Amino acid sequence: KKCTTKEDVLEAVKERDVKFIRTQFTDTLGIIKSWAIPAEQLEEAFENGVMFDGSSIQGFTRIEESDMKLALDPSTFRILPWRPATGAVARILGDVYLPDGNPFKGDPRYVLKTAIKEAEKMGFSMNVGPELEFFLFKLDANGNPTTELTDQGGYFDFAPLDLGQDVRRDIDYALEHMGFQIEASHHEVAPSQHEIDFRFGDVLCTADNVVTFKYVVKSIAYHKGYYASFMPKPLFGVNGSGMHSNQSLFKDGKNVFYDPDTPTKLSQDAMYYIGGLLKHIREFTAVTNPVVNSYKRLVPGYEAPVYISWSAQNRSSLIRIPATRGNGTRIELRCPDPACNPYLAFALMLRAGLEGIKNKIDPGEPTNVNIFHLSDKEREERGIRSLPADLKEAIDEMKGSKFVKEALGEHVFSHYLCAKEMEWDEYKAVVHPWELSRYLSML
Amino acid sequence: KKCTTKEDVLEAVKERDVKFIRTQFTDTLGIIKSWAIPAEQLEEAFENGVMFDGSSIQGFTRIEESDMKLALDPSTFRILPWRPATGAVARILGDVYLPDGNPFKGDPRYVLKTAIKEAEKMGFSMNVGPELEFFLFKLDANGNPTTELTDQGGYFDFAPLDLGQDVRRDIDYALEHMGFQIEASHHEVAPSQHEIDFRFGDVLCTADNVVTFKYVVKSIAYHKGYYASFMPKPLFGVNGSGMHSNQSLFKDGKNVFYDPDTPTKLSQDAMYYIGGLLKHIREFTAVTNPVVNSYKRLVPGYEAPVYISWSAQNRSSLIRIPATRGNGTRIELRCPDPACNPYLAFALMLRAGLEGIKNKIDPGEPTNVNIFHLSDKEREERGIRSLPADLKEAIDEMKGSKFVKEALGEHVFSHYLCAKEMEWDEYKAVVHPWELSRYLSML
Amino acid sequence: MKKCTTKEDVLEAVKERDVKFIRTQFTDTLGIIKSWAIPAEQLEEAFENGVMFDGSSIQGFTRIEESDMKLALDPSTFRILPWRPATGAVARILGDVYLPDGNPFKGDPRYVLKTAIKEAEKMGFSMNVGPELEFFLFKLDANGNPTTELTDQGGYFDFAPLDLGQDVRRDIDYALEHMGFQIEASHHEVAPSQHEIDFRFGDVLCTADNVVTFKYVVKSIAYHKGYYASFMPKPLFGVNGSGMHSNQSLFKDGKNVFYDPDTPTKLSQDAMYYIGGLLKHIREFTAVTNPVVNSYKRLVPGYEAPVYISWSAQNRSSLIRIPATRGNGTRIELRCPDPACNPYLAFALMLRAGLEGIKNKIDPGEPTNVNIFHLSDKEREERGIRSLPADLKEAIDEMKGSKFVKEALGEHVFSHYLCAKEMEWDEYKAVVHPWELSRYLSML
Ligand SMILES: [Mg+2]
Ligand SMILES: [Mg+2]
Ligand SMILES: [Mg+2]
Ligand SMILES: [Mg+2]
Ligand SMILES: [Mg+2]
Ligand SMILES: [Mg+2]
Repeated sequence: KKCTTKEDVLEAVKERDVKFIRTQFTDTLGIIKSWAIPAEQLEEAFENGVMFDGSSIQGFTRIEESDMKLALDPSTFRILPWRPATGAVARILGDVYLPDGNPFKGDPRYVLKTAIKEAEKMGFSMNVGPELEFFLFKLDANGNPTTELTDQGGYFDFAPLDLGQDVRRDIDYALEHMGFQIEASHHEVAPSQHEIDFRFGDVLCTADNVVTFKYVVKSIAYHKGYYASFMPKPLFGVNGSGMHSNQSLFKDGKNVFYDPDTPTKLSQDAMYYIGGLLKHIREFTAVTNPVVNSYKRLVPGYEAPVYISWSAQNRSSLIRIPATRGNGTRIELRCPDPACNPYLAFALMLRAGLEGIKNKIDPGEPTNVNIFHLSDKEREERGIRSLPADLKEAIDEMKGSKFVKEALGEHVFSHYLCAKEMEWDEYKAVVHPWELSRYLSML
Repeated sequence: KKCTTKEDVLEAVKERDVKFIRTQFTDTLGIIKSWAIPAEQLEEAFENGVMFDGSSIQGFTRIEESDMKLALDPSTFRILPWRPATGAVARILGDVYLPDGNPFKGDPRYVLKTAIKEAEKMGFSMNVGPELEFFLFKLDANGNPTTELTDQGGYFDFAPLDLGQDVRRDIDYALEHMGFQIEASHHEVAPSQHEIDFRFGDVLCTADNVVTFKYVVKSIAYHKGYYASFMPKPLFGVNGSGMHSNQSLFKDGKNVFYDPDTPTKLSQDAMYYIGGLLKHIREFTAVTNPVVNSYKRLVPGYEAPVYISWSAQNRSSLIRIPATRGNGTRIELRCPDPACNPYLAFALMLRAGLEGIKNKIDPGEPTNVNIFHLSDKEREERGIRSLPADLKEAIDEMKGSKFVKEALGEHVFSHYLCAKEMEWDEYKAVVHPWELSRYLSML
Repeated sequence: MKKCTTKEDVLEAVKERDVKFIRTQFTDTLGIIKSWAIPAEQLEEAFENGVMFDGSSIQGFTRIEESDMKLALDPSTFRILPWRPATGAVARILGDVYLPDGNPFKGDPRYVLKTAIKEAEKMGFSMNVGPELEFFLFKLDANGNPTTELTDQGGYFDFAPLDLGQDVRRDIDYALEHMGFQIEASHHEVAPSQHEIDFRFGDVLCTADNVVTFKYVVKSIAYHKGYYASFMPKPLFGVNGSGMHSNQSLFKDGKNVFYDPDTPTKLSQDAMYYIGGLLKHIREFTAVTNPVVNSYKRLVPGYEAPVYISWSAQNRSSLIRIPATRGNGTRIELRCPDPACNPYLAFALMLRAGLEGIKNKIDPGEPTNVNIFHLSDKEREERGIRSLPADLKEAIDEMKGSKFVKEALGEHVFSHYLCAKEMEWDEYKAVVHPWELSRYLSML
C-alpha cells in the first residue's frame, strides 16, 4: 500500500474500484478544504493539473477570485476508511501554482515546505509526533452537535463501556486501516475527552495526517450518532483540548538533540532549539491558539500552560523534555490546541527552533517549581513571562513581529491577521448571558 | 420641606408619622447600602451616632469586620415617595467615623468631600447635572427581571402608550414628590430605553440624589410589574445606557467657564479643565465604566464615545461643549454609565479638571470631524487615543496611576482594584454560548 | 482459551485469532481501572522495548505533574476479551511499571501486592484468595445513563430475574467462563436486583488481576444489553449493601498451613496467629477495604455487614468467619470489604497483617459465638469488642497514624491515598443534602 508514481495511483484506482477522488488542502486559518473529482478524470488531472478557485485558500476574507492550478502528488494518495455501496473513496494532496507557473506562496502547505527547505540548508530534518485531544459528544434529536456527555470517565479510564465503546474502537480502527500507525489512544482528563498519539514521522507527512485525522474522526463519529469536537475549551470547569507537539531534529541520520556525555544527556543544539522557541512563542501564539475559545483553555489551574518556561521535571511548563533519550530524544511544546493550522504551527516551531540554533539563543535555567504556586513578584524576578491572555493580545504580538512575517510571507501574514481581527471585533461586542446573570438584577 | 437641624427632622418624623428611617450609603464599587432604624431610636441616633459594620463599605472583598460609627446629617433627611399602611418611610445620610473619632477615609462620600475641599482651596465650587439613561423591561411569570421589551419606540418618542405609560409617569411623579427637580424626561434611542435629566446642583447633593434615584426608580417600577435596569449594555445591537455628566465651576458666584470676549465665549480655565480631563480619563475609565458589561457599550457605532477628544460641534466626542453660555456654561463628559459610583466618578472628574487648571494643561485643538469615519493612521497623526477596550485594560491603566491613587486614597484605590480584578478573572474564564455557536460545528 | 508464556506465544495468538487491538490494564492508587489501546501491529515492538506512558495516571485525581514511565508487558497475562467486534478481536494485557532510571515504580498497587507476596515467600508462604463479589443490576434511563431502577424484586438465591434480565445475567456468566474465570457459583443476593459471583479459589496475584478484569467486563456486557452493573457499596437505603467477602489461606510445601487435624477446631496455630494479626490491624486499613464515603452507609448495624471486630466459627455476622470446610480447603473469610476497594492494596494489607500476626504470635482471643448486635455498649465494653470506623473520616484518621500501613504500602502510595481520600471527605462534609431540607426546612 505504498504509492510512488501516477501509474501506481491509476492502477490502484482501477483495482480497488475507486469512483471519487477528493482533493485535500487547508485555508489560511486551518479549515479543511476539498472538492470531488470523478476517478475517470484522474488521469487527465495527473497530466495537466486541476484548475480551481484559489481564493478558497484565502479564508473568509476573500473578495476576488484567483484561478490557480493544483498539481497532484501521487505519493499522498490514500483510500478513505469508509466504503460506499457505489464504490471506494480516496483523498489526494498536491501543490498549488499560479497561472504563470510559480508556486502560490499563500498555501499553508507551501509555508511548511519552505521551513523544511531552510532546515535542509543546515542539514536538519524535523520529525513530529502530535498528541491530539478531542471530545466525544452526543447529537441532539435533529442530529446537531451538542456538548452532552457520553461518559463520566477520567484520565486513562477504560471508558466509555456502552455503545460509545464501539465508536471509539471504530475511530482507532479507521485510522489504522488508513496507515496512520497510531502509537497509543486513551481517555483524557475531562469527561468524554479522548486522546490519540501519532507515530513520530517527518513533519510534512505528519502535518497532512493531522488534517486527514480531523475529518476522518468527524465522519466516523457522525455515522454512529456521536460528535467529535476539536474545540479547545467546549466546557467550563474541566480540562481543555491541546495538541502537544513532540519534535526532534536529525542530521546525518542521528538525533541532533541527543548527547551521551552531557549531564541531562541533552545536546547544546537542543538547548538552543528551546531558546528560539521560548524567544518567539509569544509572537505566534495566535497561530498555535487561533480562536477566541483557545484562551479559555489558556487559563491557570488546568493542564494547559500559561507561563513561558521549560523543564525536564514539571509537566505544567510550556516546553517539557520527556525522559526518553537516544534516537527518541524529543522536546514537547504543550500550548497548541487542535484548532491550529498544523502547517503554519509546525513551520513556525521549526523556524523558531532553527533561529535558536543559528543565533545560539540560551534558554535560561529550567523552572522546576510549579509556577502556578508563585506570586506575581516571584515570577517577575525569575524573568517568567506569560502567554497572551486573549486572542486580541496574541494578534497584537504577531502584528509587530518581523520573525512571523518573514516565516509566513507577507500574504499569509496579512490575511491571517485580518481574519483574526474581524473575529475579535465580532466577539468583543457580544453581550453574553453571563453578563445578564451577573448585572441585570445588580445594576 | 427644608430640613436643617436635628429638631427639624424629629418634628417632621412625629408630624408625618414616619416609623422607619433608612440609612443610605454606598460601598467602594457603588452598590447602594442601607439598614433600617425604627424612628423611636432616631433621637438617640442624632445624639450619639449609630454603630454599624464598616466592612459593608469595603465591597465583596471584605474578610474582617470593622466597627464604625455613622454620624447622621439632618439636612439629608428626605421622605421616600411610597406610603406603607403602617407609616411613612424616610432616608438619611451621614458621615462614617472610626472608633478613634477620625473620619473613615474609605467612604466614597468622604472621597468626594475631599475633592470638594481641594476645590475650595482655590475658590472653586462644582455643579453637576447628570443625564441618567435606563431601560424599562418586563418581569417574567416569577417576578424576575428579564430583557423583554415594554415598547418599540425611539428617540424622544411619546412611548409607551399602554400601562407602561403609567409607570413612567409614576417614576417622574415620585421623583418630583421627593424634591428632585427633574429638568426633562424622555424616551431614549433604544427600545424601552428612557432618560431623566437632573437639575444642575452642587456635586455633593447631586451625587446623593443619583444614588437615591436608582433605588426609588427600581422600587416604583417593581411595584407596577416592571423592571428598571441600569446595565450599560443589556441588549446587543442597540444603544447602551450612559450617565452624561455636565459640570461647571463657580468662583465668587460667577461661572468660571464663561468668558464674553473670547471667540467661543469659553474661558481659559474651561480649556484647562478639559485638558486635565483629557489627560487623565484613561486612568479612571475603570471608575466611570466599572463593570465588564460597560465595555460592550464602549464599542464603535453608537452614541457612546470610544475616542479621547473634545469638540463644540460633534456629539460623538468624549467631551462636548453645549451651546449654552453665561451662567449656564458647562462641559459634558459622555463616557460614564449609570453603573459607576457617582461619588468616585464626580470626585475624579473634579480632580482631573482641577489638575488641568493648576498645571495649565492645554487640551489641543477640537476634533470637529466624526472620528469614527477615520482610519487608524489618520487618528495616529492627530494624536487621537482611544478609551480602554475592556475592563482588564482599564484596570491596568488605573493600577499604575499616581493621580488616581492620590485622589481616592490608598485604601479605596487598593480595594476597588482588587474587586475589579477578581471580577475580570471570573469573566475571562467563562465559555460563552456565542463560542459554542461559532466553534462547535466548525472545529 | 489457552495459556501464554512467551511473547512468541502471544504474537502467534494475535495472528491466528485476528486480534487487532491490545488493551493494557492497570489501576490507579484508588482502584479506578486504567487502560490504553495499542494496535496489534505495535505489539511486537512493545514486547522488545516496553511502552512509555504518563505514569501520573496511577496517582489518581491527585496527580500534580506528568511522570514518564515504562510498562513492560507480561505475556502470561494476555487474555482475549469476551466480545467479538466485526473489526477484530480484542485482548487485554498487564505488566510492570518502571521508572526511566530502570527501577520498578513503587507507586503501582500491583507492585505493592507483589512485595507482600515476597514477604510471604520469605517465611515460606503463598497466599490463595477467593473473593465473593456482590453487585447490582439496574436499568438505564432513556438517555443511557445509570439509575437505581430495579430490574427484579427477588431475594436471596431467587431464580430472578425471569424477563430479558435473565439473558443479560446469563450473558455475564457465559463471558466470564469464556475468559477462563472458572466461576464457582453465581446467584441472586438478598437485596432486589442484587447478584453475586463467587471466584475460583486461587493465587492472590492472579485473582486480584481477575477482580479488576471482572468489573469492566461485567459493566460493558450489561451496558450493551441495556442494563447497568453497579459496584457501589450501598446504592439503596433500607436494603442490603454490596460487599466483597475475601476468603484466604496460606500454603507451604503445597500443604494448607491453616489446617491441623489434631486441634479441636481443626485449625492450626498459624491460622490463630493469622486471625490475630488481622484483628490487630483491621481498623488501621478499613479506609482501604472500605474506601469511599458510601462504604459506611453499608457499615451500619442490621444488614449483614460487620461493624464489630470479632471472629467466630459459627455465625457469619462476625468480621472474620471460618467456613466449615477443612483439609486443603481450610480458609478464613474477612467480610468487611466492599467491591469499591483496590484489590491489590486490600489483599496486600490482609496478607501483611496476617503475616504480622504469625511472626509476632498474636493471640486472637476467644471467639464471640453470640450475635454482637444483640448486646449493649456495656456488654460489648465488658468483652472489649471494638467497632470498625464509623465513617471515612474516622478510617482516614486511623490510617494516618498507622506505622504498619505506611510500611506495607510505601510512602508514595500512603500519602497519595490519604491525600485523595481527605479531599473526598472535605467535599462531602460541606454538602447540604436533601435529607436536611426535609427534616429542618419546615421546623426551623
Ligand atoms: Mg494529555
Ligand atoms: Mg503530552
Ligand atoms: Mg441621551
Ligand atoms: Mg448628553
Ligand atoms: Mg453474600
Ligand atoms: Mg460469604
